[PDB]
Amino acid sequence: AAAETMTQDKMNPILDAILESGINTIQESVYNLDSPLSWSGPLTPPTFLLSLLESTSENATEFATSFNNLIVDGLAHGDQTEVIHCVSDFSTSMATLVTNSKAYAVTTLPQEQSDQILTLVKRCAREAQYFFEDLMSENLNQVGDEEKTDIVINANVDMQEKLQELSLAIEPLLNIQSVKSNKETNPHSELVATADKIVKSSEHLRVDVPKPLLSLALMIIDAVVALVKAAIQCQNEIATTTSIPLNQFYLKNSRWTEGLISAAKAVAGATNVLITTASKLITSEDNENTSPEQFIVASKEVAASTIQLVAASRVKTSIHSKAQDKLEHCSKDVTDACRSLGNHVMGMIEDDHSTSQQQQPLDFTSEHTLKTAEMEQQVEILKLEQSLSNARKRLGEIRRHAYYNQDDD
Amino acid sequence: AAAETMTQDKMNPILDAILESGINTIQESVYNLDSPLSWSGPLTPPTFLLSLLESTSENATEFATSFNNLIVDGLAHGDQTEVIHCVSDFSTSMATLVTNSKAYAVTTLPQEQSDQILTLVKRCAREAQYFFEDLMSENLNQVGDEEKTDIVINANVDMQEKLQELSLAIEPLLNIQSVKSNKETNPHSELVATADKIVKSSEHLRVDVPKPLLSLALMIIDAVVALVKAAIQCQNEIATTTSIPLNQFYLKNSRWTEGLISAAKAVAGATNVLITTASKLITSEDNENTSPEQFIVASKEVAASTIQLVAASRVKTSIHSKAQDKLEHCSKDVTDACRSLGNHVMGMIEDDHSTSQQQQPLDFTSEHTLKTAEMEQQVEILKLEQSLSNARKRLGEIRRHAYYNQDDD
Repeated sequence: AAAETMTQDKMNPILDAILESGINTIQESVYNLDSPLSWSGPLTPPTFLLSLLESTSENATEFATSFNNLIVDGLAHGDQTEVIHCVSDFSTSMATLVTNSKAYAVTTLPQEQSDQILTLVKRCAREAQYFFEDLMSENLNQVGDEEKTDIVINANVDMQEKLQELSLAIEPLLNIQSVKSNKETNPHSELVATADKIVKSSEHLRVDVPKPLLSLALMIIDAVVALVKAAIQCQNEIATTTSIPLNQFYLKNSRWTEGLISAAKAVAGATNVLITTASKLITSEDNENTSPEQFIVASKEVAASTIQLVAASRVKTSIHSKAQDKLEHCSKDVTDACRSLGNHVMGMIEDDHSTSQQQQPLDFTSEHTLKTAEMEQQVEILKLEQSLSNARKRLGEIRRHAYYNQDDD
Repeated sequence: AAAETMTQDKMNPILDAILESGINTIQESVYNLDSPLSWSGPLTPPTFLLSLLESTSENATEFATSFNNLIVDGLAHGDQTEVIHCVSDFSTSMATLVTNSKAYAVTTLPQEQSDQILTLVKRCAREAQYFFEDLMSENLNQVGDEEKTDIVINANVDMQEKLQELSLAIEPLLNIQSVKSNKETNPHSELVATADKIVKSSEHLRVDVPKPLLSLALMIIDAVVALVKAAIQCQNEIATTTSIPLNQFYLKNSRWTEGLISAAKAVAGATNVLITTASKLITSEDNENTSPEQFIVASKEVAASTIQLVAASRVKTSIHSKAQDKLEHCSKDVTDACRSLGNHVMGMIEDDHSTSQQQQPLDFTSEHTLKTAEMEQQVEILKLEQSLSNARKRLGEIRRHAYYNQDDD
């Protein structure tokens, strides 16, 4: 029909521009990738990264779905706000996957295996560029009217093959510990239980005369429980935003579900090592033991795992939630508290080690000695990046080999 | 106006969705920022980062200009492709600034000074959110018709105050090699001269019988000159895209200009240290003295500086240039060659050091000892990240204290 064609023709250029802005939104992340100015990125876990592969597939299917609805309504006649949201969410989630999976691959795997994964992430990123590019309007303009949906579904299935082959490249990485605890128990109840696990452990921790360092630890713990009580309310607001029971929701999203439980168990476990450390700072009043670095480690471990809990709690909400806002603000309370505790103990260390951490002047009159001195210096920043990328995987094996005994312990 | 009113019910909501997709394009980078998982990254110079501050200001002024033109053509009736490009370019360049300036601050500065810069990058990012937020058309439904341009220009000037105060936070970081003077000599002629500096130095090296390790270095140098000759065509593609003379172009963009010259001098200087290492041929046929790590440093230094030259060559374009494509592809030739030379020399080292780089099993049958062994591990990845963040600035002070002499010599 006429108006269906004429209003579509006016909005086809803008749809081309939005799509090309989509390609650019991805392409700016690929420029970023192949620039090694980007360096040592996220210690992102595979459990989360599978929920990105899944939510990518869902958003790609939502982009296909909303494109099919817009094909039936005439490719730019109908209201694009849904497609522009779905493009913008698929493009932002794909661009977040492409970012994250490079960071993850390069920081975790041996040479051939890292090289192998990146090659396929690139093919997936290019195939997503082909998803917008094999449409635009230029490539589509002559193709039969419904038949465009076969380009959509073939581009979908080939992308989904690359996502499945990418999935089959990440699935072999999963940890064995979940095998003995496949259960219907749900993360909501684990958070509700986590509150009591902490509170029953910390009932001990309200003596009649406090100490400076201890009080900061209580400010953390008290903020962490407030954060967990926010996290209890987060899912409950999702259960009212969604139109279906918690069981009918949880029974599909298994890869997100395991991410949220592993996050809840990381906050429980993290806080338990904080509480287990703070116990030394109350169960003796006398200075029988000290361990400042252990606090800096442990405070950074609560600070890192609490950020994973927000991120793992984020993926399923649009932002306007007061439970999200309260969780985020409470995470700033935890962040600032860990920063304060950090600054305090760093202060106690550097009170002495201002003697140790000194430097000497660097000027020279003879040019040969400058052109040499930088070529001395660039070799030290090699040995002390290899050492860090070498020892950071020995942890990833202590994460596995002993923990398969920890399943039975 | 009439057509402005008739389009409002459909076309304001989509413009709101595009703007909110703009806020989200930024907000995804701020969620990224305040997730420390998006960790220590780009070593990028202030010279480049000022061209981002400038091109942000120009794109912000182009978002102002194109929205002012749209305010005259009818607030959502007119062809939005220009505004949607300018929003998409301001949003991608701002999001790239917010990313890069966090990376730069945390990698370079002391505690107070890094804390200080990030605080203001956040205020600038929020003020940009307030800019699109103030254009979320609920605000423009109550402000007087032309008077919206005062919200635009006040939001602009306050952002520009934050960008100027941010600029004044980065300008104190600049260096003597251009702080002494700007000149009329231009980068085009420095590239043209760079070709001859390299070719006249490398006329020596080509001899009747080659060697394996040397041939790879000639593949680099030959690719690097091809890359520099591509870079000569890059500016002609800019200068023919523009209507104005090279002098009328160069006399404005001084911060970009110094970025491109310092990049060209980095590719000349990088290649000259590679050619100086191949000039270890000059003394002898026999191995008088050599070392491998010098090549790994130097090949990574050509590989890093050549990526800066492409990036510094991107900013003033659109992607469809054959000179851009040729430069990028040639940079892949250089990248792959450096990777090949890397792999070769790494191979020569590990042929021996397979003796050194060995590991032992990590399993345990006592939970206390596992829970301890991971807490032994987490402190080593502290000592060997402080050491790296400590020594990486003892280089950055050699960029000045001795280098002011070499900048004059």
